[PDB]
Amino acid sequence: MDVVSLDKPFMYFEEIDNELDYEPESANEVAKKLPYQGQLKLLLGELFFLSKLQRHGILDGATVVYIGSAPGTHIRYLRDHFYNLGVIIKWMLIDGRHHDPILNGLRDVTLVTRFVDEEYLRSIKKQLHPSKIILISDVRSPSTADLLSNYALQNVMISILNPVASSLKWRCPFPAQWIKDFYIPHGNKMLQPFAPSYSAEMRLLSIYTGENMRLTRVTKSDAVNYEKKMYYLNKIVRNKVVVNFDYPNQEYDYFHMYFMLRTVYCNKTFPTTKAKVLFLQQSIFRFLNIP
Ligand SMILES: Nc1ncnc2c1ncn2[C@@H]1O[C@H](CSCC[C@H](N)C(=O)O)[C@@H](O)[C@H]1O
Ligand SMILES: C[n+]1cn([C@@H]2O[C@H](CO)[C@@H](O)[C@H]2O)c2nc(N)[nH]c(=O)c21
Repeated sequence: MDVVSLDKPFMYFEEIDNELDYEPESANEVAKKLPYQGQLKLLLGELFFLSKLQRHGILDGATVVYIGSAPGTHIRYLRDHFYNLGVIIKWMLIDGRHHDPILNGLRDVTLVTRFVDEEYLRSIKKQLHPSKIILISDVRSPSTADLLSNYALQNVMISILNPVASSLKWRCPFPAQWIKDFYIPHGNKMLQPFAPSYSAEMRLLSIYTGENMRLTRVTKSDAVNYEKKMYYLNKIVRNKVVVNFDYPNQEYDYFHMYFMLRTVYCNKTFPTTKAKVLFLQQSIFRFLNIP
């Protein structure tokens, strides 16, 4: 068995302290180990992001515009969680594909069947006025050309919608398929437990102050670093059993999940953080139909 003792998990990309040369053979390895693993990955990250905004007092009264929201099964859990806490939020889910019917019939959630473009963003901005906007993007076209187009669209989402905060899908093009340098919003690179086994994807979390929008250039040398840091995390770290983590599941991803869930607010008062987390995890897995 692959045992180890850890203090905390890598919560952000910047904390990864080592790297490994990417082995193309990893692409053939088992990518997922749990049913609806993708919904779980998304739910944990967005719950983490949203609970942070609650902490800063920027969630209440906002309209969450989620682009690339379909099927969006996990979004029903998020909506219920904050709705039950007494937080007032309006949800606007936009995608060209159809959403999970469990999202229907809620006065606080609007479903839109449309593929967004710059022109549409303008029209919704005019209509959402004067509500504060929280942007969540999970759009998917891939090729480096596909990625660049998605990232360009994501920057336009921020420029046109002018959100108070945002969570953006972020995966750096692989160096071997580099095309040209580009810019992304400055923010924290939140790492994702339950991401596919060898995925280099993370979520860019940003909070906007004043009327400023700070961007950061991404170069091919940055791309090499992303590839090696993420490969080390995936090949080595995520395959660790944290034996000093007293929890029903000691695998790294559960240890990491624990640290994200401990930041979530609940109506029910618990005697220990461990108690709250086991409760939240149980609740989450039951909702998604994960054993
Ligand atoms: N311009 C665009 N506007 C809206 N949705 C888009 C888009 N381009 C791609 N997409 C959507 O991006 C989605 C990627 S999969 C998204 C999964 C979703 N976040 C969930 O929680 O289940 C697809 O449904 C796709 O239709
Ligand atoms: C996380 N990952 C997936 N692929 C994908 O796996 C295939 C075989 O190696 C590649 O062709 C690419 O799609 C990666 N490619 C590179 N160069 N680097 C990566 O970190 C990588």
